[PDB]
Amino acid sequence: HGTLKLAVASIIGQHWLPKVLKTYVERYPNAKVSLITGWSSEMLKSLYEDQVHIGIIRGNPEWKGRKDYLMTDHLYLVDTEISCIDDIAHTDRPFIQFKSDSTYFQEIQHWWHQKFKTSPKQTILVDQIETCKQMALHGIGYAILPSVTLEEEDKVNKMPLLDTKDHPIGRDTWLLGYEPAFELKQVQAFVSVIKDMLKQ
Amino acid sequence: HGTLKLAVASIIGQHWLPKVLKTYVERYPNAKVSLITGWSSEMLKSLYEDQVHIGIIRGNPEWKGRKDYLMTDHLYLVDTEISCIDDIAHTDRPFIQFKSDSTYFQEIQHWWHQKFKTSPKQTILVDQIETCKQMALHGIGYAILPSVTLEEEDKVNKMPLLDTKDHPIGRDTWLLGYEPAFELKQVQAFVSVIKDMLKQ
Repeated sequence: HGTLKLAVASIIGQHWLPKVLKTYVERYPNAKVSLITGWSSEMLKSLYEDQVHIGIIRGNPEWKGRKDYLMTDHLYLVDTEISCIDDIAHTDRPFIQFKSDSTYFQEIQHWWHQKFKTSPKQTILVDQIETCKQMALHGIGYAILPSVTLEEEDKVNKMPLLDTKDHPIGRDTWLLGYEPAFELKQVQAFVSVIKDMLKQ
Repeated sequence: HGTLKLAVASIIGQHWLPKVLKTYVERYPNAKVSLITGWSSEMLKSLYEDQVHIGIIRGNPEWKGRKDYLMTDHLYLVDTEISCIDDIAHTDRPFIQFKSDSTYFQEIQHWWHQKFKTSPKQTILVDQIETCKQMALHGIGYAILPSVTLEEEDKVNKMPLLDTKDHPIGRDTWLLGYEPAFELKQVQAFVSVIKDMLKQ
């Protein structure tokens, strides 16, 4: 029962993985866990280069190994004052806007263009989603966040992002590895903890 | 006015920078900000390669431009169960350790060797500090965090780390940047806002 090496997308590492690691540690005391985090592209690279056993990756990664769908969450435009999502096309509050090399940024641009037929205000550009949340909780402006980072208790208005046909805009999260990893007892225990937690 | 390109150490970007940025947007509407985060070394290296105007770096960075001391925070051990820091030399409760290329990790090994005359049991190694905090908040184990990441709303016991000679153990945060950037106007209004902030 050796060391489990994980490469996990940042918002997952922050918001979803802790509860999984709690159960993993509860069932397997003193099992060693090594965790790196970051952009999805970076964690995929790490997994591709044999540096970890398992990647948890968002988006739609192409992968010639084992790939398990985990979950989907949906985008919300959050703000402290604005209550109605149509006002966002006129307000003077800045668009705090996450941007990495994933498709998250492009897809919000596409939604904005289609819904409002205008372009959004490239004022504040941030390279990590959690800083967007924080900056938005502090009233600086509004933000578009995946619901995996939101809680009901968050003092901020929650406005569903819907496409032109009123369908919530989603993002997927996958678990990825090559066959040798899945033969390891600690990888298998971790996967088993995950596929337990998904039914909750 | 011009667009301010910041590089901030991750924990600063999340915990300290949002209030600094709120005031800066409050006094300067339509002023654009662009923010990359990460390890101090990575933001130092980016500042050196002219990608940003201003770096907010942690530790003791060597720098041959302008270096403004900013603040000092102190290391706290946190756990949901453990209330006395001497308990940890004897607990099967796991140790959640942040580790990067900065001195942070070896600083803590040194304090531990010098206080408990033993080595800490490495079970959980993670590569970003906020992930340590969350995993500590989730009761998984104890962590050692800088106070800038802590709040009283954080439902964990917080225990100050003191060296062999009764003294709290600190890390500093600086503000670096080459002379030209400080000529630029938005940099001056941001350096300003910071220093007028710090006056409580």
